Amino acid sequence: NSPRIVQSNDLTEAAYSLSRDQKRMLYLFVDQIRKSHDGICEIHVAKYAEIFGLTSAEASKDIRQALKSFAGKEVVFYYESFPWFIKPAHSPSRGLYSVHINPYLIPFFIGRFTQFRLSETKEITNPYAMRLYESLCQYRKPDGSGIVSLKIDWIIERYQLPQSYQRMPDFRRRFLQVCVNEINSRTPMRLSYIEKKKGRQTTHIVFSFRDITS
DNA sequence: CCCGGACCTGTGACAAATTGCCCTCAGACGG
DNA sequence: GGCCGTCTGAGGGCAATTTGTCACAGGTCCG
Ligand SMILES: Cn1cc(NC(=O)c2cc(NC(=O)CNC(=N)N)cn2C)cc1C(=O)NCCC(=N)N
Ligand SMILES: [Mg+2]
Ligand SMILES: [Mg+2]
Ligand SMILES: [Mg+2]
Ligand SMILES: [Mg+2]
Ligand SMILES: [Mg+2]
Repeated sequence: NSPRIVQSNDLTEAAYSLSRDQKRMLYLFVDQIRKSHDGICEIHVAKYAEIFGLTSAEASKDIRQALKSFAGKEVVFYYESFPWFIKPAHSPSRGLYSVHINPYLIPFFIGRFTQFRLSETKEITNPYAMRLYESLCQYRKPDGSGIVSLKIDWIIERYQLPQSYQRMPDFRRRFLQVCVNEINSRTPMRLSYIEKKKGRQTTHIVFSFRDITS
């Protein structure tokens, strides 16, 4: 069926802040690179629109604004920091974009690895829920189930959650609860969780999941 | 004992940003 | 050959929802 994205666990666990539309482009770049050094990639408006069910106009809007917002963004591997792009994007032909990814990032893309089909994620809206759905895939078994314990401090550092989510009731209300409900509504995964406490503080969240093909 | 204080939880308000939509008009191409 | 009819996509916008922030109500234990 649809394209199988694979990526090193190091990218899954990196520190960065990207919007939904930017994460969408990033999945296709990883796809192009892996099918091969170069680092020069390309995107056609009319193809983006068909994959994610957008019109050409709104696709054009999404590519263009995503693209100018990469400037100044950095990626951290735990630590080491890199820029995503080393030259501005540019369009040689109408309906075509050309981009220059940092060639030092190549080895981090292809390595202890993570994998999922693109149709699983293309309806998620909140970028933090994409981050969470990836980090769960890293632990999945062939049959489609898994269980993992993530530390709350590590979630805040790695997903670069905004500062007010250090108050636990806001963390619950605006990130944890909402994102477990997108995954349950928009992917083929069925997800549950429970809180681990130490004294008054909640320190970890323990996730279990299965696949709805069983 | 009960105080003020340092922790924790949940909800009500308001501000800022993102969503899918809508309209204009010229570029690229072929009949 | 060259104009025009169509398919694209590069611009300009919108209101309704969602995300980020902080005040206040209401629980416990410490000294
Ligand atoms: C379905 N839908 C989702 C939204 N909004 C969102 O999904 C949305 C809004 C935001 N906002 C933010 O990031 C907030 N950030 C911030 N205040 N600092 C993030 N997302 C993912 C709006 C509507 C919608 O249908 N709007 C159009 C309604 C209409 N005018 N007919
Ligand atoms: Mg959009
Ligand atoms: Mg009293
Ligand atoms: Mg008093
Ligand atoms: Mg009351
Ligand atoms: Mg009180």
